[PDB]
Amino acid sequence: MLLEAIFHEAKGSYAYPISETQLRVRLRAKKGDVVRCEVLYADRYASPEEELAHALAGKAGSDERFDYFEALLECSTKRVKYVFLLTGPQGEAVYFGETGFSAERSKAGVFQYAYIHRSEVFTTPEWAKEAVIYQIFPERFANGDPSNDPPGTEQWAKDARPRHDSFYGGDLKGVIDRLPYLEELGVTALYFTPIFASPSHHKYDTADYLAIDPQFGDLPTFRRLVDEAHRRGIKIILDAVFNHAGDQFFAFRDVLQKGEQSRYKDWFFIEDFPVSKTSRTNYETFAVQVPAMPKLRTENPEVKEYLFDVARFWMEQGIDGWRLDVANEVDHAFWREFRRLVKSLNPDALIVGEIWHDASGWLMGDQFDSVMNYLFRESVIRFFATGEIHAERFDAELTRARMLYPEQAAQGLWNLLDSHDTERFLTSCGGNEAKFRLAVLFQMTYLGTPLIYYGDEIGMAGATDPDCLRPMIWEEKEQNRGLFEFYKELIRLRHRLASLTRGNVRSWHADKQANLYAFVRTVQDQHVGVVLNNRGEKQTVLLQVPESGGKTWLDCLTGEEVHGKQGQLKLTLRPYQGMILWNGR
Amino acid sequence: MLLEAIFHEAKGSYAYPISETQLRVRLRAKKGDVVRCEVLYADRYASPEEELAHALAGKAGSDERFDYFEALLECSTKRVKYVFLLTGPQGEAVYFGETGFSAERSKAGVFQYAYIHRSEVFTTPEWAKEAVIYQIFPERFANGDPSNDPPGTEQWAKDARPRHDSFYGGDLKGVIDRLPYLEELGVTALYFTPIFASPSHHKYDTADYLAIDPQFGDLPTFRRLVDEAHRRGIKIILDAVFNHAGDQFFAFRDVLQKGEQSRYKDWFFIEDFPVSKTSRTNYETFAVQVPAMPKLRTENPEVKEYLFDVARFWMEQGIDGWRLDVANEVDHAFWREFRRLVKSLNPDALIVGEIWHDASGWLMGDQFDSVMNYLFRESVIRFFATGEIHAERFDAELTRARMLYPEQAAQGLWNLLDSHDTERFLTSCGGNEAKFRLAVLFQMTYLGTPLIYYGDEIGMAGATDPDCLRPMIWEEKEQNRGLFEFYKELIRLRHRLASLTRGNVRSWHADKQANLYAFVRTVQDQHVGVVLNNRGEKQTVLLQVPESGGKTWLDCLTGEEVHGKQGQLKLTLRPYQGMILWNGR
Ligand SMILES: [Ca+2]
Ligand SMILES: [Ca+2]
Repeated sequence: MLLEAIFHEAKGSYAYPISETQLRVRLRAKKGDVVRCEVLYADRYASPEEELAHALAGKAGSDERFDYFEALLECSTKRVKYVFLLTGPQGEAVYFGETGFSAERSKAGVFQYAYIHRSEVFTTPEWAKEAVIYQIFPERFANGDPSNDPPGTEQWAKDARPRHDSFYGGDLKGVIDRLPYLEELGVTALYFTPIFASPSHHKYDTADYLAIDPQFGDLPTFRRLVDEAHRRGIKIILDAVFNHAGDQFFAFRDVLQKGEQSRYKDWFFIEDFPVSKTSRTNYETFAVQVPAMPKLRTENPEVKEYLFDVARFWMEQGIDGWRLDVANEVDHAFWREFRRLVKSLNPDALIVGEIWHDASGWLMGDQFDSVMNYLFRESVIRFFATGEIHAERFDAELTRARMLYPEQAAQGLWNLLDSHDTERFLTSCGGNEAKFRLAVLFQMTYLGTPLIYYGDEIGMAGATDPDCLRPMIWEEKEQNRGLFEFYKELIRLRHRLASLTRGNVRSWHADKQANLYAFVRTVQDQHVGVVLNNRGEKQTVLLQVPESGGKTWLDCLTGEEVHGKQGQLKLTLRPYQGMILWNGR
Repeated sequence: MLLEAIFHEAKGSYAYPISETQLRVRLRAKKGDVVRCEVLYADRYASPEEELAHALAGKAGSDERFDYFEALLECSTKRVKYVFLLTGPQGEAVYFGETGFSAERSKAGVFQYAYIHRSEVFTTPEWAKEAVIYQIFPERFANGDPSNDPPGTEQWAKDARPRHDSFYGGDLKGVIDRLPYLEELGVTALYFTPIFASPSHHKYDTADYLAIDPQFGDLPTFRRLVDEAHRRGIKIILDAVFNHAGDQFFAFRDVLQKGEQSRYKDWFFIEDFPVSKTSRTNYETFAVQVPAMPKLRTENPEVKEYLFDVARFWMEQGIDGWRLDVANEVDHAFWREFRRLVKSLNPDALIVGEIWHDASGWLMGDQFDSVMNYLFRESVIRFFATGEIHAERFDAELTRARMLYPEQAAQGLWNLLDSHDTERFLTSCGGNEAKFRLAVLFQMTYLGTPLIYYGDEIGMAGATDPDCLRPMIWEEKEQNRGLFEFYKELIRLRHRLASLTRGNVRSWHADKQANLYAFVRTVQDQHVGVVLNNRGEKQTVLLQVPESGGKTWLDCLTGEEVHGKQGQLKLTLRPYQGMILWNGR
């Protein structure tokens, strides 16, 4: 075995508590090097001669190059020291501890998790653990009030092909009028892109953090929406841009006018004075040279307090959470204090960040609850849409991503297929609904929070921005009601099957040849096996099913009953068919 | 190469800034598996066409199983994305990025360090970067005030052999009287074990955090000590026990008296009332079943605030830092807020924790400045004292430890040889002064902060506690003045050679056969090579010395001038001799 490829650390994603007296521990090793992983542990102050407790670390998964083992240590003292005992293919017994590797336990030393503080157990909102989020781009969802429509508002038709500066009149009143549609779909939360006052079409350059943009509505209307949504079992999540403000931001306008004498000059990153000019910027902004988006100095206590007051104000309106853009460019102290503030005002308020790279630094439990799962989207696009990867690669990509963060974060990552900045997933599938449906079936049964992009549920298509921002199809005749019913059915199932929302994930089958992938979601005694035949061909597969997990299953989508024979389960799937097998527990 | 053994993460000790625009990056690989490591990077928003910057990652060291490469990325935008270009012995190359490994750069993906905030740049006190700390166990240092002696105090003699319940009358007045001695020695800070009021002899069970224990002195005397030490260029560091209090602590006595009616019941961890029992106790304590040491609930805002007021009180008396006991059992938020408070009152105040295992979670820059370097002591014990490890092993242990944390932490770790809880180093060396001196020579020239245990400088000896707690030897005729002058000279040298306090460290030579180890400290153009002949026999060795680093050196200990011939340096060292060669730069 390659000892240099074995990894563990007593913190982060490899050692973390799931409760005050339970510590989850993970170990990584070159694929195939470790056949058995056991943990020997005890209280940190325990006598040397004392018998050590034992915990077997089952193989939680495997990616392209590594195997992952996971164990749970029961630590009534809330203090624990531990060493790993690894057995290789040849029965070699290797101990692994903080000191290193050795054939002798005492020489391997022990990893230590000094203390488990209840305040350090990663905790996320309970409602968020079984949610189905719906992303609404206000300008294009529903025009409920034509009196606030901006000049140039185009016709709201299905054949409408939006331009970069098009206007259709979508607003908050429109969302309220369409709540019965959303309730029928079964969504439990609405995620809105920026709706705060801004002079641009995208509103990522905030002019007033304390006002709804006039073209969308006013405060009285927002309140109505919050209340009407809540009485429908639908929460509201607002997108906040705290990394930078717009050039119309009161503080920035003051600096543009007074400059050196501006009381807010230190709220931004200004190189020289005058603070700006036409086509030229001497201050730090979002990305590169974006004058309309001056970066906010969140490290400045005054800036931090101002934004915290902004958060306070909107939460007072009854919102249920925040989605943060460019979160990775705001400091960690700001995020740690933001969480403290938000959770104190409402422990059920969700905090989601947008970070396009490993976000472990923000997912330890003291900052965000979760982030956008862009890895999930990439894997699903390549497997279901473009066919760039096969079932085994798909399996490896999902597993690797799953092991990135502590389970509390992974369980609530927002699993999106597309967004306001990408082409529609149906379009990624080249219009193939069969492929589209299999990806949705997977989305609704996989680990994480499903996120639906407005219109996808009724068959809307489109290229990336701005063609992905086409007017929502409200004409039932123009809607793909068959797909709508498909979404509805999957959502109902996810809510009834505890394992789909709170279960763990384990790969069941992965065949690169047949391109068939299966996994099992498990919660307590309940097992739900999802079988995906991602191939334009009717195929048969023989899955392993030990009697311990059951001998009979029910396909929740067809009502077909299947039985196992001698630890094997024979299944026949039609082109791109997906099965959701419930073990009756 | 073995890709599974290659590691890097864009955080912690593998990716961290040293300035607002400079990111240090480190990568490990199986030793000898990678010959060249290059970093290709650019601003995270750079166009896919712009050329990438190049950074060559030199080999910063290697331990038992790994090679460590280190590079510095110049990031003027404070945002960076980067990929590694690795080359093996036989010229094969591969890109390593967040996505993974690939022969194609694009497929390897890219690691990203989202943003570098100035407030997140690990910063430690400038004075502590070149300090020499002296550990004083007050009860046994100097009895300057006989009038405050505890009942039953024993005579102060060299042949005295301390018992667990002994008393010699050491106090703060004594320390003041002996400041001339400490100034002569050249120490720049004094570290005191607990001195707060407590009924026990060890004082780890605090009765009053706001008062000096009557047997040691009082506030006026402590203020005098602080002022007299400062005018002699000596700082004062106090030991704080915030994890638990003593049973005499006012809050705990209130609980013992009022029980469930006590307003401080939640300041502790109790299971039921009343609180007590024989050999038994119904409340969480330090270690196991230690009645006099009830754990404090630092997570409780009242407890945290009370402890913060304690810190404010002593810093108001002028102290220069804190040494924290059982710091790993106090929560992280407490330490982050503690650092904020402490640094706001005195930016130069030092925070040192005592953690007997990987302390990376506390050494990111938002909590502690440093910790006790027990690894340094273990390595020095086994190499210089017991002879259990040879020169190559010694080298590996030092290197592995060095790569554990960011450089700002490593540069300030407290490198001790012994303490009030261990046998004296002289005794570990079986009374051999030659071995002892070579260890001190190493201590005084290695990376980290030298920590002297009281009396070691004058040749005191003894078994572990309480034999390591003998009364300080003051009678000059009974002190080892030769050793004293040796310490003094090494200390002067450390202050005159910038590379010994602010330089990096690189292994120069390691001969397991001759048991000879050499390393070089470097700062700017200055090079200081230390050669240790850790064997009881005169030996000759040929060290490699490229003309670039110089061809002439001076042994700062003897004044001997050495010359290199054709990139080689021939040296003949006497038994247990150590040389400190300065390149004259
Ligand atoms: Ca409208
Ligand atoms: Ca005394």
